[PDB]
Amino acid sequence: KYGDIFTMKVFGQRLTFLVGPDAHVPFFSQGDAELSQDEPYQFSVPIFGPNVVYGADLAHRNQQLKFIAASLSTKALQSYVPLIVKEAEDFFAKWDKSGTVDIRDALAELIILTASRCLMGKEIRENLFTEVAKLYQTLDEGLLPISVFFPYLPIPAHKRRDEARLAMVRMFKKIIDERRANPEVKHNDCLQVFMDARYRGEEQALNDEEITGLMIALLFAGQHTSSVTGSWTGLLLFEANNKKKFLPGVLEEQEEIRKEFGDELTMEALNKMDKLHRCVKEALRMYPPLLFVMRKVIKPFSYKDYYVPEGDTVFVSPALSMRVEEVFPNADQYNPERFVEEDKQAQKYRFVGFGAGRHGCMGENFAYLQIKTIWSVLLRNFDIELVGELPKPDYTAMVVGPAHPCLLRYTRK
Ligand code: HEM
Ligand SMILES: C[C@@H](c1nc(-c2ccc(C#N)cc2)cs1)[C@](O)(Cn1cncn1)c1cc(F)ccc1F
Repeated sequence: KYGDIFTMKVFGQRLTFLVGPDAHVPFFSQGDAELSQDEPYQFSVPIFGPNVVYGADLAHRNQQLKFIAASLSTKALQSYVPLIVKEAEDFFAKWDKSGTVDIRDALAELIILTASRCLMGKEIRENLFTEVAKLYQTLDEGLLPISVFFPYLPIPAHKRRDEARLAMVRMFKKIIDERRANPEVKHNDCLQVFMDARYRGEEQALNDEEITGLMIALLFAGQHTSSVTGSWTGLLLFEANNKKKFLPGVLEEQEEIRKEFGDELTMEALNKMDKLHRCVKEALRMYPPLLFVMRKVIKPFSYKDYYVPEGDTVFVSPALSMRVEEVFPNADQYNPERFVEEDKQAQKYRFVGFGAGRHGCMGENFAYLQIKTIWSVLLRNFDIELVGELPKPDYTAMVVGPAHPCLLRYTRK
């Protein structure tokens, strides 16, 4: 090894990792001509679709990111937040006087519910959820670690996936054709943002696949990440170790705001919950949901005295580059308040769990707001104690959340 950087050769290709905040500089800051996403992420293509995201050429690609970006902008966010909150308050109402809950599975149910209404609209969410929660998890199920190198191996799962996507397109066929018949009616969701999107040089719009694809992707990104970091934020907090040292800090801020921005719950009020923003952010720092992020190298680049040829595949791990102790004092242990003047730091790419650069996470705030809302509600309506100790990371999966007896128990407030 070096400490900072280390290539392997595995199967065919050779994987050049980076860990340094200096290291990251080439991974997070060169451009689309210099690093490619095409090859490394090509596993997703026939989960999302043809000419969707990584499916499409560079021209049609950069624009779809933009439609997503604008679908998830501060504007559109402010308008989802109402939906996000209500669902949260609606979900946690249903709970008992007192009882156990697998916080992973519960917040997974709850985020997909809200992922439905913001991404696919009222009709999908009100009429068709249980259908579209199957048609998703059938696409999901066609993601095996084989799929990441042969994403078209004729194996039975891939068929079922390809099949389930086709079906989901025809579902939005109906819903979009309905809407294109009454332009009159205004619409608050992503798919509307997409429906109204058009490319440069052409004014026919995106179609009932391309759209559906674009939305599924955001379904994917939601379920594979928010869902877990949601759970981590709380598993860590309500471990007793940390409940003592941090939970007063927390609930004080829950009251301090409560008496200013009311019993009801609005974005203004989330945006300034600066503690819980950190108390979540630290659960990304310690247990990022994506293990690592990849590019094939196009224009080659030296790093120090280490040459990184062409056809390489440069990695960065969140989980690795955020346990560096020359960058995070006390990295082994759960310190929400580290960010209070870490966030004051100048050097780029010290925190990478939401990546950085040209391709940093277009969902960052959506995630936060979804997540903060969940605990924001859960703190006010319950008292939350952990059963067992802090769950172990679960690498036996494509998704990388906490191991599956990862539960709490609630008693009403
Ligand atoms: C805690 C939750 C999440 C985490 C940790 C996370 C993390 C990341 C990271 C690390 C990247 C960079 C990946 C790369 O370099 O290729 C990224 C990109 C992205 N994320 Fe997320 N993400 C989260 C949630 C979401 C959600 C909920 C959405 C959408 C609803 C979303 C949409 C995206 C998109 C569109 C990009 C691509 C930007 C591009 O390729 O130019 N993410 N995310
Ligand atoms: C492109 C998507 C990514 N997949 C990985 C990845 C996952 C598992 C392995 C393995 N083995 C290797 C790489 C890193 S980034 C993703 O980056 C992921 N995402 C972003 N925010 C939330 N999840 C992605 C990007 C999108 F633009 C849309 C959907 C989507 F899942």
